[PDB]
Amino acid sequence: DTPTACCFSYTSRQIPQNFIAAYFETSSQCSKPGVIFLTKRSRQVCADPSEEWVQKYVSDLEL
Amino acid sequence: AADTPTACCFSYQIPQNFIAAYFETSSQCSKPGVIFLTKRSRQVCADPSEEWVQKYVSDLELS
Repeated sequence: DTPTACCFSYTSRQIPQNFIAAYFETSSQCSKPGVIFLTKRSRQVCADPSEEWVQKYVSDLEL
Repeated sequence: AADTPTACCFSYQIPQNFIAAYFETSSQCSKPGVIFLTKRSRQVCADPSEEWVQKYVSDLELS
């Protein structure tokens, strides 16, 4: 029964895409929808999943 | 690091010898929470309502 990550604030500047290593979407248990980007420096950053660059970034990570 | 994900607990006694540190979960969350980080660096959700939890935090803080 470990913790579960969630978001409450979203970054507001598009992050240069090349800094970004991976992503995951936050569990639906969270009071809000969330995308957590993991930078290539093991930093974790919340982003607004309803935002365009955010889903662009997510899509590329896969395709 | 800004706008990081915040950890919430959605599920909830540990031998006191595995305890290495504790963390209270953000008020933004939906359930109150204490997270104990064990020496094996594994994270465990616990009820701040249970008495051993509050006892542990005291043992930690007061030492």
